[PDB]
Amino acid sequence: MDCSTNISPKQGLDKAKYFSGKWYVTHFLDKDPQVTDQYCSSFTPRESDGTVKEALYHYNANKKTSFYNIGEGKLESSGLQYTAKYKTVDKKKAVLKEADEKNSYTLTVLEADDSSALVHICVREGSKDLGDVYTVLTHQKDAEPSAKVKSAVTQAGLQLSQFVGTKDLGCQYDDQFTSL
Ligand code: HEM
Repeated sequence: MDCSTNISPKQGLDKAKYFSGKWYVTHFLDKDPQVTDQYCSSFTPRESDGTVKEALYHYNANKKTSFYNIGEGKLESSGLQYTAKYKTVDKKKAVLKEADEKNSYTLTVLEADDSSALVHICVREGSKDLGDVYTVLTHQKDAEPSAKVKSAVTQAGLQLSQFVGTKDLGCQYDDQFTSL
């Protein structure tokens, strides 16, 4: 499995629109058929002087379990795109594993407006691409994605109907974790 290659950030994006509020994933497209569990995700990205920090949450909708991470990376010279190393943490942000040199993710912002975003995430370990996920985001749980972001899906060469919608998954969020 190789992460999707036709990936670079949309030029002209206002970073203040992306690094704002919090995001909830309303739709995701995970390329790997062997990932049968479905997830919900929410995260709160912030940037200062080209360094991105973000508290990240996953909910496994089948097992009904949640896991927590803090990513830290540098903005690329290309725009709204960054490769993050990450801590693994508990719900209180106590560190279980510090960031390391072999585990990372690369997030690329493909569209972002006042209400909504389309981002791509490649999770890697060493020489290996572990996960490839496109996510449509909104600022509130089950809010409708913007027309501009729906266009961006099509612009990315994708079909929104092929994504998994998170509304029907029985998502549970931890809004205290993502606040900050
Ligand atoms: C609903 C959208 C998403 C789904 C379906 C999804 C799916 C997954 C799955 C299946 C795993 C592997 C879990 C395991 O077996 O340990 C995972 C891990 C991971 N995801 Fe996501 N993900 C989502 C959103 C995101 C977001 C938005 C980010 C970053 C902003 C992200 C970053 C990561 C990272 C860093 C890992 C590795 C965590 C670890 O190894 O402990 N994912 N994701």
